[PDB]
Amino acid sequence: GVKIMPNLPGLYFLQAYPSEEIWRLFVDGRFWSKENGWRGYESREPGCLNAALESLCSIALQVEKSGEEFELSVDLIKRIHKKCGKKVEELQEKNPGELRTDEPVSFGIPAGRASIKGIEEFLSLVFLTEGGAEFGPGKAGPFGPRFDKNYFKNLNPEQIPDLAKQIYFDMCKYGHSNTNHFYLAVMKNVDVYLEKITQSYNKEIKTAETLDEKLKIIVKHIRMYEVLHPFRDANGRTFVNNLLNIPLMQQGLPPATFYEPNVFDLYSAEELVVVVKEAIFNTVEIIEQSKRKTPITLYGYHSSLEEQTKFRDMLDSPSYEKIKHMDFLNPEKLHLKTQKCLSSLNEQYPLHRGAIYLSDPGEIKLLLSNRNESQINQQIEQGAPPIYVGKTPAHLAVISGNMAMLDELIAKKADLSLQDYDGKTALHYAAECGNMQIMGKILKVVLSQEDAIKVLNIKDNHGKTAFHYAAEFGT
Ligand SMILES: Nc1ccn([C@@H]2O[C@H](COP(=O)(O)O)[C@@H](O)[C@H]2O)c(=O)n1
Repeated sequence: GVKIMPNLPGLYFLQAYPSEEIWRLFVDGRFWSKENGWRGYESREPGCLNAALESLCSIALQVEKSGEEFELSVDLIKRIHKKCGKKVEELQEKNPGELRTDEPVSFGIPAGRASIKGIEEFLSLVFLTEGGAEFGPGKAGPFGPRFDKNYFKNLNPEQIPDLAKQIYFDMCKYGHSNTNHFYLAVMKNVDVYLEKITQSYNKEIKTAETLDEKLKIIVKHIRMYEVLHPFRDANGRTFVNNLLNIPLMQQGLPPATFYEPNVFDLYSAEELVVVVKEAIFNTVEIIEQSKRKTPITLYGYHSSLEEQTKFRDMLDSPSYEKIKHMDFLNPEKLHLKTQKCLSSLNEQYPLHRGAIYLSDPGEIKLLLSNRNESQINQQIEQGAPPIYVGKTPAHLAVISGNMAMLDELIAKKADLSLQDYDGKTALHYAAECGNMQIMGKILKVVLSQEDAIKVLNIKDNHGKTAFHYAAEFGT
């Protein structure tokens, strides 16, 4: 009959998220290993982490307090952006909370942040074609990019599927992690396009029956919002680190912990659902490990006590302290829902996931038990979450520093000479990460093979050998 129906039931997970680890929902997982977790990110824009946390937290409390049913608005979007640059020096001179009129905003996209299906959808966005957006190969310059070609100029819609395949091939040819292709955003009707996207989300979310259907609508609109670059800066933080998390928590889902949230431009809506599910899974893993008092080692990062104390002294968010102390009900329904949501994650590439998340030698032996050669040496293809693309389970075992997985992969006679889309082998990675035991274990194998010299001399896309990297360990 009469009940308390929380606006964002998923706040249970934001309260459950360990305080000392909260920075993980803003600091891309890709940085952790080499930038001492949150340190690199913070130094780049001092106070941006506290402003990002406070933005999400205050705006969530505002929606939770409301008597009205949650709906997206141009006003909520402006409020998020305003808060995301509150004390940030690098955002104060870029009008926080105000939309662009004619200003130019541009960036480059590497093949590693793109997909064929994603480029197809990107070229299909009518607002981009009519709003005068520019995209194509070129050169970065002092006053924006110099386009050699602009695909939006005289664009044939029938050509878009073949153009996408060609664009990806060109981006690939240049280099997986290198930038050749640039995007110059729309310089008119940004206010009008922002309103159309909002009206479209509110319309479509009403006719999405299942969580999976709802997730596709959410990501399709977050993507359109990111692609239409409405603000001078902070669009990633505004749309993906903040905005995205509200409809997620509205559905009783945990917020997202991304490895790489910079895929909201040239990835497809369907591909992004998988990306977001991986990010929700990361949040659940962080929560579960901290609950088990298990030290978190995800994405190659072992936090020191010095790093941990530095973050708590730094942390300043009255809204987060409020969420932390909220009254929290049987979470069984919420757990079943998120487990049902993440059950799909399993099926696709289990060995690559095992190299990232697994650490029990017994669980690893069992996972690798009965896997054929083609499975143990499988390189994931374009369209999957960025971390997998062109990589073998061995590549990810080395990068993650997963000794138990690497040991089992060696026992399974995995091809350690395979190159990823960056021309790097497991040995190039062992050098870069400076792990002597991993490199020693790889070399013992390489030297037992006949093509040892050829293997050791493998050059990556920078024409560097694994040993060029080893010799450079420590800048
Ligand atoms: N201080 C910051 C702020 C943003 N970033 C990068 O920018 C992304 C978000 O882009 P915005 O600047 O559009 O918010 C982050 O996911 C991260 O890759 C960073 O590396 N350090």
